[PDB]
Amino acid sequence: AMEIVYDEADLRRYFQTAVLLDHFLDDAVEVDVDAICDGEMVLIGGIMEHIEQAGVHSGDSACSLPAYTLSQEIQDVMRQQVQKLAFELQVRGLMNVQFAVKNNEVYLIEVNPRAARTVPFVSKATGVPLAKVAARVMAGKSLAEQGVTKEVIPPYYSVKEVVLPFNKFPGVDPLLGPEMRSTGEVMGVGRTFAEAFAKAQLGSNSTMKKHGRALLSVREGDKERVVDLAAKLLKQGFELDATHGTAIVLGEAGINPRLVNKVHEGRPHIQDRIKNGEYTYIINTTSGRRAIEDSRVIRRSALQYKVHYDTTLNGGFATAMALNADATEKVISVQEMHAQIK
Amino acid sequence: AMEIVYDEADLRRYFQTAVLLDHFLDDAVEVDVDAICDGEMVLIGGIMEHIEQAGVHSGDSACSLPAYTLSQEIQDVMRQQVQKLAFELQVRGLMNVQFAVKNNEVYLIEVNPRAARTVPFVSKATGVPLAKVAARVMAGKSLAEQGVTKEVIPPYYSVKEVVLPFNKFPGVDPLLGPEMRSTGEVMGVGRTFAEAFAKAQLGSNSTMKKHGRALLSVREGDKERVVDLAAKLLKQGFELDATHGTAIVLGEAGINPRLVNKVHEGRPHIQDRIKNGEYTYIINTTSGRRAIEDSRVIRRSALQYKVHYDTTLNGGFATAMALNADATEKVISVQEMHAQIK
Ligand SMILES: Nc1ncnc2c1ncn2[C@@H]1O[C@H](COP(=O)(O)OP(=O)(O)O)[C@@H](O)[C@H]1O
Ligand SMILES: Nc1ncnc2c1ncn2[C@@H]1O[C@H](COP(=O)(O)OP(=O)(O)O)[C@@H](O)[C@H]1O
Ligand SMILES: NCCC[C@H](N)C(=O)O
Ligand SMILES: NCCC[C@H](N)C(=O)O
Ligand SMILES: [Cl-]
Ligand SMILES: [K+]
Ligand SMILES: [K+]
Ligand SMILES: [K+]
Ligand SMILES: [K+]
Ligand SMILES: [Mn+2]
Ligand SMILES: [Mn+2]
Repeated sequence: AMEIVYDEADLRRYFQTAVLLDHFLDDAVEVDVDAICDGEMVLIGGIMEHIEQAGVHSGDSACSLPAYTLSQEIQDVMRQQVQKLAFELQVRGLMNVQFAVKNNEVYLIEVNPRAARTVPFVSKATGVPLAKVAARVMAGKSLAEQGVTKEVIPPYYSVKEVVLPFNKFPGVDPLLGPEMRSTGEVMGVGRTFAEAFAKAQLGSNSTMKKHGRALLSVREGDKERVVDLAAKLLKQGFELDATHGTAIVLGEAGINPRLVNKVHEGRPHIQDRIKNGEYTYIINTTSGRRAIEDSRVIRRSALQYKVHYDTTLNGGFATAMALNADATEKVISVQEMHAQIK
Repeated sequence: AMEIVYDEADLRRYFQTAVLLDHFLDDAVEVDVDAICDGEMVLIGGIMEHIEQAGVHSGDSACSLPAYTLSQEIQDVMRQQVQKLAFELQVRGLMNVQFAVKNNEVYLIEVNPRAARTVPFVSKATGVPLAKVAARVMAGKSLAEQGVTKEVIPPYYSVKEVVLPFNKFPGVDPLLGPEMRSTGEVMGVGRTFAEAFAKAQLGSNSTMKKHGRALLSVREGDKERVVDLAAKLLKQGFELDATHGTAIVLGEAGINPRLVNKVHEGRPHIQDRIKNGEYTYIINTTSGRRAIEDSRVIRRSALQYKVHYDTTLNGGFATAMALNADATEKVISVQEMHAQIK
């Protein structure tokens, strides 16, 4: 298990239902780092920046190699910490290090001193067979002896997206969190981030469309960045609907979405609107046990009626960017990809 | 003392703070008819169609001479009805009748076998000193004898608007009802109902503007018709704001107003905006002792801030028609007016 308590009252509440305690790094970028240590040196296999923020398990987060928003400066910091950790822990073969970047500061989430699930994706994206290398290291052949001593940074973007099994258990609230529920993943290769993400989104079987009406229903903390996402959808040709508070926020910024009723507010409401095929896209972010349990019907209908939905603002942005790409425009083979690697 | 009750609950509730019970003719057109009978015949002095529906006391209703929406067919029955009354009642001199028109049916409200407060208006509009005629009649000189026998229909529209003393008494909810509160009245003469109403409106000291932002917040029964008014305002160049329910309705119709918060909903709310002179027009309609008490702050606020406001949808429609006209375009003397009559 894993849960995120927001306030004192939430604490006891949880406790009632319910021990390590940890400050939840809100509004942080999650990063994964795969590396090999031979006792002599440390090789960075790959720095992957997650699309979904810290708080959504990495196994359920889409990610990019290379990072699409992290500064080189901060990545360099993560690279140095990985090395510090590698040598100190006595790693010999693979390791994976997870961070959270909040306010230009690097925080450590955890160290997995072994092969991590991102190893295949990184190998594919970079042309380096990490498990083959780390296995030789473990058996006794150094990285220097193998001629694998420099971190590779591909000339293209590699985006990994996941597939979740919620459709198999419709009674479950289809939302992301600190616990992993995904079964698999796909990879998208693009000239740009938008291009890789688009191919990854499509590969994951997304029903995302390039037109239609979008439903925006976000949490307080997102209300501010929503405006921009709303502008983006607008410039794309989407029409918009929104719930009360979200509408309030848009209006104030000059955006007037068409108001939609909350299930308790009356009719018609979102469920009806979703059930009746009015939307081609949904962005609904929530925060707090109670608020979640309450918004459960949005997510559930969206999944039922096959409407593409994002449950993170970060995901919404990414989806928005891909709107600008065409995943069927161009294709590349793995051999070509690896040949482009200088 | 007169009040309107809506349900069982409502009735006792009254009874508490609290006898004739009368069906309430909801969504009906109120009409006033002034006439003279001499036992021999009946002369129709004037048929005035109120702008505010039945439920808004005659003395506080703006009215039109001649009717501005009413059918000839309907007028004729009223006309017939009056007569019948004039005789049965044995009326000799002046009389006034008030009808209500629901679903093309004419209901009888009250008959006043004397001179009504409308007489001077009618007299000025039509050119006939109803007062003297009736006087001559009362003193033995028949309509026939006098040479006044056929109902006069003017060639221009005459609109009567009233003035309320609410500003002298602020603790008062400046809202209309079955009880008269006005002190005086003004007259507007025009080629079109719109032009007459525009003059009457200006004449009544209205602060209505020809631009800015409107605030719409109407009751359920009105929610339907409001769309058309919204559209009209829209055509005139106004920007719109609406409270939730109203914003929904509008949206369902293609109109996305800017969503605003009621007072208990958040900040800023309507009071805040009114207070900041955010609006140039407000349309607020309400049903229920509760909805009314609850909306009180809207009206007091508007009154206090000098924003023109309508408390009836019919009123709003008229305000809107008037936006088409220009009260200062043409001036006409009473002498001239009377000269045009055939
Ligand atoms: N302090 C924290 N702040 C923010 N997010 C965190 C924090 N600790 C854990 N998480 C989130 O929870 C997920 C799982 O935590 P982790 O320690 O890596 O568990 P696991 O062993 O299942 O991999 C992370 O991938 C991350 O999104
Ligand atoms: N049955 C009714 N249905 C709807 N409105 C009514 C009804 N009876 C009266 N009214 C409204 O209340 C007002 C007052 O009624 P009325 O009997 O004419 O009172 P008053 O003696 O003050 O002139 C009317 O001018 C009208 O707007
Ligand atoms: N990478 C996780 C899958 C994203 C899913 N559309 C969601 O936003 O919940
Ligand atoms: N004819 C009565 C005055 C109208 C006022 N604006 C109101 O609608 O309450
Ligand atoms: Cl299930
Ligand atoms: K994450
Ligand atoms: K772990
Ligand atoms: K009336
Ligand atoms: K009376
Ligand atoms: Mn982990
Ligand atoms: Mn009356």
